[PDB]
Amino acid sequence: ASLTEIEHLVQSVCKSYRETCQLRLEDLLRQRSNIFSREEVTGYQRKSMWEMWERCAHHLTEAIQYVVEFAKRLSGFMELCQNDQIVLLKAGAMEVVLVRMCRAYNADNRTVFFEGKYGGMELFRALGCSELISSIFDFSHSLSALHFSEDEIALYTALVLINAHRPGLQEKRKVEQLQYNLELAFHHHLCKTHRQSILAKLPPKGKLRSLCS
Ligand SMILES: CC(=O)N1CCN(C(=O)N2CC[C@](c3ccc(C(OCc4c(F)cccc4C#N)(C(F)(F)F)C(F)(F)F)cc3)(S(=O)(=O)c3ccc(F)cc3)C2)CC1
Repeated sequence: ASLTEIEHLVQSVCKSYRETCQLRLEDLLRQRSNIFSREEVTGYQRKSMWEMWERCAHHLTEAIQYVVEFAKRLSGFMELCQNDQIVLLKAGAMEVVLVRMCRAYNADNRTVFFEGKYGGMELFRALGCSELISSIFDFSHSLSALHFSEDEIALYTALVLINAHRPGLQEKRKVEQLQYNLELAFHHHLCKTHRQSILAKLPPKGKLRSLCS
């Protein structure tokens, strides 16, 4: 890939992300000061685990629709066979949503944007998944403490999705060429913005895979 083709791949991935980012960053950042009161937190804690599961599963389904649209707008992804497109989305959609979450996470007070306001992990107590919730918050904190930008989320999530190691891929080598190109685009963008120093602080390769499995 040429240095011009890579700059075009960066722009192409960031364009797809911009069209499918679901929530405006500026609205998430403005709402940081709008925090749930103790009464509102208690209201969530009193809900049944079934009600919390219905709300969260609904928000998760909606977030996954935007990730599918992000994938459909990557010309590289659309050149893959139907089997591989399904395999990559089924294995990676949830991991992409997990990376996207860091933009809605406030590392100053350990809160996340949820249904209109920011709240801590105790908001999700009725689910009875405190170890899972803790892990999600820790993963978000590790990216949020790096001030992970919109273009870094765009390039990183494209890499999360285009993974040649996913079981069931019919054209592994085609996926790998697209993955290698996306890694070059990611590193190139980090150099132009003097952000290469985040590479050594980024979560290890399969941390998302183990968290989501
Ligand atoms: C584009 C953007 O700016 N976004 C920020 C706002 N959005 C967002 O945070 N989410 C969309 C749906 C949000 C969501 C929904 C459900 C889940 C749950 O775990 C899914 C899961 C596993 F089952 C296993 C391993 C990892 C994960 C993950 N991720 C599920 F079981 F209910 F499905 C849960 F157990 F954690 F609840 C996880 C996040 S959410 O806002 O409701 C929310 C819920 C919990 C939480 F700790 C934080 C938030 C995650 C959407 C993305």
